[PDB]
Amino acid sequence: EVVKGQELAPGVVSRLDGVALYRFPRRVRVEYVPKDYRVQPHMNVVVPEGARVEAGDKIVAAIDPEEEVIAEAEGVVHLHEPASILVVKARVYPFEDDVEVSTGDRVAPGDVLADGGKV
Repeated sequence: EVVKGQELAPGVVSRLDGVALYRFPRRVRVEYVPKDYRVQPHMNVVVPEGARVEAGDKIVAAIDPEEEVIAEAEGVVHLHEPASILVVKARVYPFEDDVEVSTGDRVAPGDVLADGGKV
């Protein structure tokens, strides 16, 4: 949750409020009861932000089935070097169930987005 005029980084500052999603991860740190990987232009993550990993769970995939970020001993997502961060006056609705709404439809306050009738 980024605030208006906040320092997204020591180089640029936001103009509006709302959520500011990040673009590309150049580096991703992990935490074990902690190493760190390095993503490349052709590689991309498949796991959300700040999520715990299992013993063997695919983290950051790529075009090469070899040399990939594989799971380990209880990790945690901690992105570090984003490519860009565009902000949007949108609201965050965390869902853990099923998604009913289609990506490309206008909704109004009240209408159920997902999770049966929670979110």
